[PDB]
Amino acid sequence: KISAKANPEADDATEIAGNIVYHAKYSPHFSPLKFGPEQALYATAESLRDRLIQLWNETYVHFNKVDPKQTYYLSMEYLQGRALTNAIGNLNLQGPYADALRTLGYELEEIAEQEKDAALGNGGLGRLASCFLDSMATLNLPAWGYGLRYRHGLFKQIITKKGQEEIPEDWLEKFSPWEIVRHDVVFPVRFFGKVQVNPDGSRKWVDGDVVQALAYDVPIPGYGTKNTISLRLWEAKARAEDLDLFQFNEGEYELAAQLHSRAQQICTVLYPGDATENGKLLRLKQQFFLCSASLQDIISRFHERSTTSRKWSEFPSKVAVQMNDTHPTLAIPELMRLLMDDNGLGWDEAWDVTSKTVAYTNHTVLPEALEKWSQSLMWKLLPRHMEIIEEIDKRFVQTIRDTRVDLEDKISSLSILDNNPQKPVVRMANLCVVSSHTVNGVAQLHSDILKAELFADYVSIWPNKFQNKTNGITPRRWLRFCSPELSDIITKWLKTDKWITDLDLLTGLRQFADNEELQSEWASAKTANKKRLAQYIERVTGVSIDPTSLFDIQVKRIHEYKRQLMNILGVVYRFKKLKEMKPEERKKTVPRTVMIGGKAFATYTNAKRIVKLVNDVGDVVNSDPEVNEYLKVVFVPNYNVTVAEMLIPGSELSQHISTAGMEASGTSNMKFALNGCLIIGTLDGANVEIREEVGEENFFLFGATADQVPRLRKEREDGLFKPDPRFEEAKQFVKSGVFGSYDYGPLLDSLEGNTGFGRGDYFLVGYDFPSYMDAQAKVDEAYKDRKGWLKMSILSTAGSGKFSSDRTIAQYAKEIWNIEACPVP
Amino acid sequence: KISAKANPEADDATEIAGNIVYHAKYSPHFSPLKFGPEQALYATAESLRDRLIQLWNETYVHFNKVDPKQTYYLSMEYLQGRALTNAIGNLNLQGPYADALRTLGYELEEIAEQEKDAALGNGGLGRLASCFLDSMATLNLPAWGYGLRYRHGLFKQIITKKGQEEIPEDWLEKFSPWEIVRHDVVFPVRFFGKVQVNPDGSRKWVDGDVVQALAYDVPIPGYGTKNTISLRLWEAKARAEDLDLFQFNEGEYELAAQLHSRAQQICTVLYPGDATENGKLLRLKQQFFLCSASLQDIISRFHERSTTRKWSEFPSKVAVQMNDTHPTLAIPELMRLLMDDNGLGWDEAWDVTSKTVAYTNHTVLPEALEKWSQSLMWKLLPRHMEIIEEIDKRFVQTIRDTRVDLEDKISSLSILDNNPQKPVVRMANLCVVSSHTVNGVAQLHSDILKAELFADYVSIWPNKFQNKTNGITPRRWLRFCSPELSDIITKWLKTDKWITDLDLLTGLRQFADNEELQSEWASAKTANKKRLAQYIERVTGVSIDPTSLFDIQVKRIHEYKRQLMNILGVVYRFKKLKEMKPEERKKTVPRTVMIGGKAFATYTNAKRIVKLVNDVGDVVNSDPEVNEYLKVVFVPNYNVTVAEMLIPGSELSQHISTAGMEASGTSNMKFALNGCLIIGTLDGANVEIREEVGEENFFLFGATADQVPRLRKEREDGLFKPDPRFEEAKQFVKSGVFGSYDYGPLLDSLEGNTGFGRGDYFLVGYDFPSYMDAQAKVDEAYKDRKGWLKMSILSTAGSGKFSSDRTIAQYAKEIWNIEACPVP
Ligand SMILES: *Cc1c(COP(=O)(O)O)cnc(C)c1O
Ligand SMILES: *Cc1c(COP(=O)(O)O)cnc(C)c1O
Repeated sequence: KISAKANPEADDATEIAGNIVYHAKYSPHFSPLKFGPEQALYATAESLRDRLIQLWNETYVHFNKVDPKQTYYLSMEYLQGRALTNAIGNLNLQGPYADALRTLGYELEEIAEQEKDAALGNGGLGRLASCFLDSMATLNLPAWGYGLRYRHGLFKQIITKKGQEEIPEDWLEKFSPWEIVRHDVVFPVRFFGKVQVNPDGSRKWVDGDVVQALAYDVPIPGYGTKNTISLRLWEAKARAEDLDLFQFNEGEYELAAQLHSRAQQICTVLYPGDATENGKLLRLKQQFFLCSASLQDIISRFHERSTTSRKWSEFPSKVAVQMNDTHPTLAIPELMRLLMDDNGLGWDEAWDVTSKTVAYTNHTVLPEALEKWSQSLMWKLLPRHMEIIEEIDKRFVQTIRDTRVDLEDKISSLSILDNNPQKPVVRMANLCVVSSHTVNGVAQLHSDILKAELFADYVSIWPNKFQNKTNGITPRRWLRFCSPELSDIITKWLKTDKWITDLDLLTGLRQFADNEELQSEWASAKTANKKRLAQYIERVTGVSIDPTSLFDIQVKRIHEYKRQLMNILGVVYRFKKLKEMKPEERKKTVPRTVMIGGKAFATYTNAKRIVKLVNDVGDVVNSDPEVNEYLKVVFVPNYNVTVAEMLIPGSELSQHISTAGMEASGTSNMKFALNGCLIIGTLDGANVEIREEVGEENFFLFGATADQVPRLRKEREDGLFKPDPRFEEAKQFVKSGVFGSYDYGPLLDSLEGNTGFGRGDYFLVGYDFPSYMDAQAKVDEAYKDRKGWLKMSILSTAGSGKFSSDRTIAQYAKEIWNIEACPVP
Repeated sequence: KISAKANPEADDATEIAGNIVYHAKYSPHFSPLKFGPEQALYATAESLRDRLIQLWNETYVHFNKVDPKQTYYLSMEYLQGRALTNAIGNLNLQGPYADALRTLGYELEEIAEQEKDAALGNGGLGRLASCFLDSMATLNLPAWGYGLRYRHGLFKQIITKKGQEEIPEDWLEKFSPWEIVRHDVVFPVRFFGKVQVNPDGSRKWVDGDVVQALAYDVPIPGYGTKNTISLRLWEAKARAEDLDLFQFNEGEYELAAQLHSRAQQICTVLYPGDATENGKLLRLKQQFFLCSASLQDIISRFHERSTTRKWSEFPSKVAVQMNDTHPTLAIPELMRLLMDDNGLGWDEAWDVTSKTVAYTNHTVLPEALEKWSQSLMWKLLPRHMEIIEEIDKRFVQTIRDTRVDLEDKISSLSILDNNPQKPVVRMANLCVVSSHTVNGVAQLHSDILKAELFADYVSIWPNKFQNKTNGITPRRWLRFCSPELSDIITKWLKTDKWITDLDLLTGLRQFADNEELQSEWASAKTANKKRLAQYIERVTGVSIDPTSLFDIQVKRIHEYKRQLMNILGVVYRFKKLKEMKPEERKKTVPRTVMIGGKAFATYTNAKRIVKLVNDVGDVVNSDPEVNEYLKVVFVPNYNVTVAEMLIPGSELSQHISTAGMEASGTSNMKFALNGCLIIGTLDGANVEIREEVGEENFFLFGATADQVPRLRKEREDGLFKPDPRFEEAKQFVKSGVFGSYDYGPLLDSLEGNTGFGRGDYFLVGYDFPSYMDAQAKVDEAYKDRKGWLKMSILSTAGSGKFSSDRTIAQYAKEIWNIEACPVP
């Protein structure tokens, strides 16, 4: 009944419904007869894209005219998630789009579930970049992100009898309705080759392989603003002419298409396995490709904004480049190359530009994690860059000899090049610190450790280089849009919706935390979210969960330091206790549904064993009629932004239980706190700040602290460790065969012995187990006291304002980038 | 200045311009600032696509409701060309689109030149399929074409100083604005594997590789009708899940992506080189992929039209036409789908298959008919080999039961050739045995099929063999490529109804001596020649004189096509001009010779011939003594667009293949339709063209087909007496006048009396004197302007028979038994 009527500016239900039908008919991607939920998704996304194109174009023109200083964020990951709800929400068209879809015979949630997550990232590094983009838009800042257009993500996780299996993501196998290809925005990127030296001393990288970098824009709308910025993604392509017809017609198909193959490899997956030389080279190719394409584009834009060609001295006053971790380190020597070789600048001029343009964000505690590459591999793949890095290092060392002779003895550790006789490498973090005008960590304690310990000598050389910028999360995706009913309650009680862009207003809830009407609304909202989560879990796992039970969630990368193993051993203990109780005693317990999710790196044997263990435990627990009214255990598969958007709103307790000292941050922790989920956790990462903000009384702390961990490991080494019998009992119960034929002995050996690699319980699972189980008992007692629990939940949201990514990005803008709002009129 | 305003039904200049600006903004594929001619092309194409989607949808719905018998044309090639002018033309929106683009600051010609030809074919076989689609639409017939969505065509031809170089086509490297992907229309296609025998006795093809066939529609609009049919093209794809992450993460990238690689190979190029086993297998994969995907889709559509269906209805509702033997596997594939997937018994399945499928043959030489190793067929398509063996077993039994007189010919009539050295499957035999109808493509060709090639099959099935003379669409090939000439025709016939009733062109005959018509005719040709001269200068750098006789030869470069004869005649003409006193040169007819065509990359002498033409041109065109009287240009990258530029400006075209070697000749028909006279042998479509236009309006020369064997024997026996002009031309090439390239090796092909690659098998020497004498007749005729213009008018006037509308009407009535289904 609704006829096709194009209206790219559609802003009421009738206009929008017409525009959707228009796209279904005139932007077809399927046979015309059926308009199923899939077709409806694409046509709805296309209708929204019309609004986004108008705004993206206006923002591009405005920034071009104003010629502001502009930030470019380089990241190897973006966890964009699904775009639909966010687009609708930022445009403030929820009502009109819901009504439009209803007139076409669909509920918006049916359609939203058809959208595949954009598989452009893996973990928190990527989700940080994605929150930052939302905040850049909303704060009206002239800032873009650049990334790679990965076709297959990291992997889609499936759970079989074997445990985790890894399959390629398929988000682009039909098409993405959000992106906009820019066929005119193509830049050449070279690999391998050699350096031509001209008679005048100029140098030019030549030969090797050349791939084409093709731009795709993903519009990022801001909340309550026209400003719509870009995540510009690069696809690596060979040219049609790079196919060798002679070889193809000789039947040598692989040889014929070898450049196409090498191009496709770049954007196949995130973090391609690098145990082999081929894989190391591919990782470096991906990093270089991102850096080179992006910087070429940035330079082109700098010039196109000229009104006269413009002075290079203006460049660092008009461009900021932020490196998210060390992955984009090659931006340093690449910008040098582009300035000196392609644009003729002398070294000193080029260095002044580069050093004032680039800043570095570090995310880590362990020096062992910081990227290093073989000098031989770098010479092979990127010879001109190795020449430039050698000169950076030569000049840096000379600075020490000229100005800081007291540090002469530390040249070997401070240099970018490690000339170890066996394994010479380039220390990428050293290159970043030496070259960047600013270095920042991602939480106060993390940033303090970077200054005091990891990079102390560099701090001595450059006393103002190092900063802190505490991470944050966007309260659009992570509260307003994922939990709209709770959001409406917040708005009602605060008497304003301005908290959506001024998150510290949430503190206005504190005065009402004992208000029984608010507690009742809060409980009702959580209940509706729990019911939705239970529906989701049943659909994706087949397990029916009881929404009156305590929902206890641990979702993050599977790793020994994250201690999913501790959680599951506690579950095994709780199960064994329940089995041993008489029914009268079981009725005294707090019923609980334990949900654990996350991905294991495919070659990480114990992480895969842990996924297998969680599933095997669940299979037994969930099917035992004697305890399954009190305990169920589910492994939630394929954790990604969409899964997070389902879990977080329905969560009551979340676990952030990593060995103390091993986490720099913890943005998921923030998301949970913001949504009224209480935390059981170690004094570690973002838990420190969350506990400070929400109050110690509204958090369940346990475990060794960071400063104790070395003593405790030494006590274990010295034979002084006294394991709690409940821990031994849990381990032995896993080893008893109760969970089936799989032998968990090898996994649990990691907890045995007193010393040795892969042994001796390095992550203190045994040591922390008793205080962990005691904190879980406190959780149970707290959960029985409903009024008390709801007060804690309200106070958790109420104290969450500091964690806004708007606060984070405003700080980067003022203190690092020196950019300011540029609102599109 | 002009505001974006969507209107998918735009039919006036203002509405159209708004819609173009709307697509430029809201269907972007580039940065938004610049609206250059490329961006304008895509936005204009998208505007037209809106009109085409409406009509394609209406046609699909109407055919679904009516449930007519529907034809499906299977072809390994389609030469679609550029779509823009044809779309505008068939929608009758020329004025409104021209005006709309002008308001946006462009002439339609600037935009039309930005469009890349759809590189979906190579030669006449493919252009025939494409003309047929246009006629199917225009005649309101329920008929589709299926094909492969080739990414890189055959090759784009580049001319360097070294001669031809071959590079992949790039028409899809950005995107094609015409096509419509159908992500729901995906069928699995298997390769390799084995035949499972089920407990009940049924059989199932299992294991091996499975690729996904994804459909894209290319709407084909009809002239003066809403009817808009499809060219449905298949892309071979692997699934994301077919990438092996373990291998990829181990750095074994080729292994990890091997299924993706094998899928991509299917649609990389036309006619992938097959000197190796790999290449033979890839050719068979392509053919099977086309057949299997298309048949699965056809069967799906047959069922979807059910209102409540019986398999007995299938041959009453489906016709499948095989364009050459490339789609031969449609026969055993339909059998497999019917018997295995749908449970039919052999006899029922065979009745359906044999009544559904018909075969069009295009070949003179039996050596050209496709044969495949039995071993390769078993390896790639084991279930199909089981089926082919049973077809053959039953056929041979029919001979033994009903035609005992042919028992001694079973070895040559069987589909399987069990020659102990090289056992093969004879695909043409499988096609003739299985198809209810077989046709050739010209009367003489069809007569030869019946009398010689397939005489015994004709004896077995006296009504199976037919003729359907080829044709060309007078939309693309007259109305749209030559609008000014078309307006003259309309004026003089007092109607434009000839555009769909081409025999009305005979009404020009009465005016062929008319001084006013001759004047308008000459003016139109002159304007086309000036446009061609502009084009030639742009693409070759050579300035040509539009007052000279434009002499064109464009087709595949091959020894049997005799470009070598043409260029030797040019060399001779050049030498004579150089030797003449200026007073004698002023008595000659100035001529510009244009030669174009592609050489298969491994075909050494064909590449040498391209090199020769360019080398001769380099010398002739820069010689100030003679270049006012003769130039010779190699026109690069011959394709539909090049034909659209050359044909309208042509005055003489050469169709000079050794007699007996051409079945047809559709380009010949295009030239005749545009008033271009032919110098040619009595061969292929020249025979019919000469009949229709009159012998006095055609320049015939050369041996006839029946003489060729005698002439080759005379050469073998040492009795050949070469004309001194031929020897003089050859020696001049060998003299080094055309530079450092040694043409000795090429010309050795013309030397000796016997042996493969020697002895002038294609009779270049023998036919040279009559060819040169015919060229002298051309010159004398060209000096008599009134006489020439009369011939030109009579050529167009007699061209009606060559309409593809006539051809397709005949297939529809005599083979397919389908009829008009006009969309209201
Ligand atoms: C927020 C989020 C993260 C954050 O990572 P952690 O470091 O685990 O706190 C990771 N993945 C997803 C899908 C997220 O939404
Ligand atoms: C018409 C046409 C042909 C026809 O081929 P013949 O050479 O006459 O067999 C081939 N190529 C193109 C581009 C055509 O337009």
